[PDB]
Amino acid sequence: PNFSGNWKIIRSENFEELLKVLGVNVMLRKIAVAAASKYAVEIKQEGDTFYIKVSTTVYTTEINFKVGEEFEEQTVDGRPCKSLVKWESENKMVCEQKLLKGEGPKTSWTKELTNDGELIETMTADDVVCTQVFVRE
Ligand SMILES: *C\C=C(C)/C=C/C=C(C)/C=C/C1=C(C)CCCC1(C)C
Repeated sequence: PNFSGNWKIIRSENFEELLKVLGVNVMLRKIAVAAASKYAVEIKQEGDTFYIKVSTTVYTTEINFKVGEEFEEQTVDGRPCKSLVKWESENKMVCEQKLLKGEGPKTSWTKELTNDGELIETMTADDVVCTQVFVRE
């Protein structure tokens, strides 16, 4: 499949509960939820290589990886981690993360292209799954 596109968020669920697991205090959780309503994802896919730019109104970052090749990024709350992405099916990829220093909750993310043209992203911390849904601009 082709994940390439400028993706705009239409739905976001359980993001506050995810940040709670990660230790973010309540006021910052509420503002982070508000920031997620301007969450946009720009993807350029070339084969198994992905160039991803994620952004909100005041913050943007780039995540570049090749499936099956370890890279370094951060968890959603900003802890550095080592990451590895694998395919789970034709249209879905899964990323397992391991903290680079210290310990913490078990975190991961997934990306899936649906047959209706939506992009579904999930982020997981231990038992809590946050789900975000996007459509192409
Ligand atoms: C789609 C693949 C990856 C690795 C996406 C990572 C996304 C983030 C780290 C995004 C974090 C944000 C959220 C969820 C809400 C708005 C503010 C951020 C863009 C920092």
